[PDB]
Amino acid sequence: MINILKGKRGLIMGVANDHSIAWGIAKVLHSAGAQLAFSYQGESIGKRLKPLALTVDSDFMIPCNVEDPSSMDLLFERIKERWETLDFVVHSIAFSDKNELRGPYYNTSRDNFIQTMLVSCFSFTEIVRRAAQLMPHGGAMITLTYGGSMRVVPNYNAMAPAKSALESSTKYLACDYGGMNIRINAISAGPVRTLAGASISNGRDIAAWSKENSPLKRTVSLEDIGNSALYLLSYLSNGVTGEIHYVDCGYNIVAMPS
Amino acid sequence: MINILKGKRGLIMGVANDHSIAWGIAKVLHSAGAQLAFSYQGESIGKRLKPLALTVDSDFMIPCNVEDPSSMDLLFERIKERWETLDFVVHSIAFSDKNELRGPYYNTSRDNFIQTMLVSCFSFTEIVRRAAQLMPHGGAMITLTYGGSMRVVPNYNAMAPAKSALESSTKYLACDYGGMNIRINAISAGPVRTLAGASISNGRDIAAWSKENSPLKRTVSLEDIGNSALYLLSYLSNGVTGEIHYVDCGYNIVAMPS
Repeated sequence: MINILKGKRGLIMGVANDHSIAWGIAKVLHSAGAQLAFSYQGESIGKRLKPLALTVDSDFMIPCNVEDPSSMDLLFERIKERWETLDFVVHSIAFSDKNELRGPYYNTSRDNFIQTMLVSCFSFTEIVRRAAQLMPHGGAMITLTYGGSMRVVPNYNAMAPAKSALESSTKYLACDYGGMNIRINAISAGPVRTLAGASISNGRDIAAWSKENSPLKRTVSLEDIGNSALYLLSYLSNGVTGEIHYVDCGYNIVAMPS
Repeated sequence: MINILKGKRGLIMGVANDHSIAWGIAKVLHSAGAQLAFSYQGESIGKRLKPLALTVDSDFMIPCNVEDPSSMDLLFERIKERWETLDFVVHSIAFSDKNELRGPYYNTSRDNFIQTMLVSCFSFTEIVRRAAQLMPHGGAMITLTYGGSMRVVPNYNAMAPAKSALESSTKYLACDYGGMNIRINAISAGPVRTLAGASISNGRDIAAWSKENSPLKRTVSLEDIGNSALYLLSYLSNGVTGEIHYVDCGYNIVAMPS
């Protein structure tokens, strides 16, 4: 039905388990023809990733700590052992100390702010600038964000400035690389049920509120995000760059409950 | 004649010389009645600040390194020596490596990204959470930003995500402290003639373009910014918090030149 990534290959970052946004995206991209490589943040994740990657015809899995520039250098050296070029990158990496994603934003620690900034924001710049070197004929990349970046979500705390910075960087990178025909966009996802509850202390409440008050009366699925990614990483979105694209079932447009 | 800050006391951060945004602000707030305390970064700045502060009837000058939490604690102990409470805080503190405010954003270094984030963004959180302890009956604070945070200005580079993160944190802090009747807002200033060229490589060109293409055909003055600060820090803006307020002579509204 759709094979618009036939012959294409790319890197998926951020798979932790079968409920990860990065995994939902990977399944859709592979279904459209893409060959996939995966980073993984640790062995316990790597163990879950192996059987998943096999279901998308991949055994290309590379350990990487995105807080460490040398680790990211090594990631791309490993990619190049097999692939001279890349067509796309998916960056779906959200991290902060979850114990600080509770209570007022002002209690955010300097150390958590720095680490959250490096992992949730700057790692996209690090990854993009390495990957662009493998795109001599252009390509496309996405990162993931959330509307809590510039409207206030309780407990989201350190993740908010991080995601706002990430959105800003997405636009600057789109401008840096547009002349090379590399497009750079972000998906601003809504909360995904089950994932949300695991990701932050009030996640279940955030997802429930979002479902009850979105125009479509449902939360976004992993498959919806994957399909939006397929759009943003394929020729279908040839006219689109630097876009913060809401895939949140319309939640963002609602001013107050009906 | 204006005297709406009669009897009020406030902290001014970011005076480096008599062309600093923080200084234009200080002059306006003092003219409206405010008593001022000033932070200063380093001894040469201190020597410049002494005669300036005297012209606004202040000798209340306190050293502070906004990268050093211990130093910020000491700043507030020194304030508490004279003043049980504060009515307002002006945060006009921005820094990035000038060598990296040119060329593509993607060449931003990790260390510069981190330092720019800590100085230009997180220091506002550090300062606000200390200052709120001096505002038992409420008060008002502002920070300074620029529209390059979410629309791409050439060479603005690392400052862009930092300002975007700052704008995000402004809104989160406004929610944290609103229950205490502390209002927190940002002025998104346009470029100021002469300060602009001193601040960034192509600053003169940014200022000239903004002047030629703004609806008002002029650049914002230090006094304009100070008057807007006076609004945002006095009773006049009692209905305003979490606002990113553009004081850029309307430049932001223009889609393309006439």
